[PDB]
Amino acid sequence: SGTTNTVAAYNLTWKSTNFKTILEWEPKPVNQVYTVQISTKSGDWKSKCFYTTDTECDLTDEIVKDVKQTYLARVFSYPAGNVESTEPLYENSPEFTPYLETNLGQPTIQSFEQVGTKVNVTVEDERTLVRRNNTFLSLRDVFGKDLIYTLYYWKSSGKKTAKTNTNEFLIDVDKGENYCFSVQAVIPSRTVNRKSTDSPVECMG
Amino acid sequence: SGTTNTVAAYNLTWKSTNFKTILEWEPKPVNQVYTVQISTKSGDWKSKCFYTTDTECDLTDEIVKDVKQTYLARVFSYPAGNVESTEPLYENSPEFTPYLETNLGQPTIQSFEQVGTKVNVTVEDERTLVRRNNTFLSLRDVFGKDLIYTLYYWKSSGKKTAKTNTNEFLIDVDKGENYCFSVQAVIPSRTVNRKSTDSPVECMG
Repeated sequence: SGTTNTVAAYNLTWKSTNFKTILEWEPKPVNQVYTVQISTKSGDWKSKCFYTTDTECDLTDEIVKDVKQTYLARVFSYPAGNVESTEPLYENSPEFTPYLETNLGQPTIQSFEQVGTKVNVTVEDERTLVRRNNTFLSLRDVFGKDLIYTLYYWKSSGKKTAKTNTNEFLIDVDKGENYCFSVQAVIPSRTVNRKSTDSPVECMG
Repeated sequence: SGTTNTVAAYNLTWKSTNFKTILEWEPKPVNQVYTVQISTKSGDWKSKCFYTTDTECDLTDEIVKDVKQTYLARVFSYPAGNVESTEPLYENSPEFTPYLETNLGQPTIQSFEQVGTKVNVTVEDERTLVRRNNTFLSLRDVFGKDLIYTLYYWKSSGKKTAKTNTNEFLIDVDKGENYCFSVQAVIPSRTVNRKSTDSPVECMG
């Protein structure tokens, strides 16, 4: 029931970080190919990956068209090769809302600049593939005030912390002390996937 | 006009010998796949080779269904991979009538048996994939009286010849002479592709 040649795809999973988005599924095809389509939750379907043997499909170009929209992908299975193919099989993916679901990638400290008794720590603002006219938006451009970074700092018991909705921190440091720093990205308004991992440590020295 | 991704197939050619039939075409696909269909001249189309990168398709199983029927094949081109595919392209093949067009394969002398002053030369009757109930028909079963073999014989100026609509020849031979033989297949009623090549030579010795 449902052919002799084809097997319906399963375990449809969205892999997404900083809006770069890939749909993955099973199984590695045996005498079949797949065609993946995308649509907004109740919109029309659009084919993106045609008759392929891969088990993943980069859907970044479509999902960035409106990051606050909810998308659905569907994977069809088609017989491949010299066969007697006996309404092809397909499976729909879980819903995906890029703005609320894409994972925050690990941050990077761009630099620190000690100015007298103060230290300015700047966080790298990463480019993304989300477009606005003829430019790509940075991560901070996309989230705006929704994105907050936490700076963890200490000299060598416990770490002090500071927060910001921009890409820099200006802190007061103890004289004659080399401080180490790490930053973490957080979107407090999310309910799931709220934080990134901590950035690699960078120290004054 | 006609997409940005796909190229229509061309140089569609039928390769056929003893009813084993393959359609070949150009070009080696660049970001595309092909689906080949077959039909009787004015009948309905049936897909046989699905979304493939090969540039040939074995159509023997369909054409043997009725060898005196005339068939047409059609090759479609479909975009392949992660692409923006901008009524897919296709090209029809020349007409093909298996019974009148399939090439006669090179014959083989199965054996010779000298019986006193006579020599019986037997020609191999090759199996084919043409079916009749639950058996496959031999080449002689398919053509019947339409198929005639020519025997060329000589000892070591000129060759004598004999003909038959069966698979054996019974000839008179000169005493104290080693004869060499070769056979050729011919369907005199055809207008084109009437003869096979000559079989390898076999000699008395």
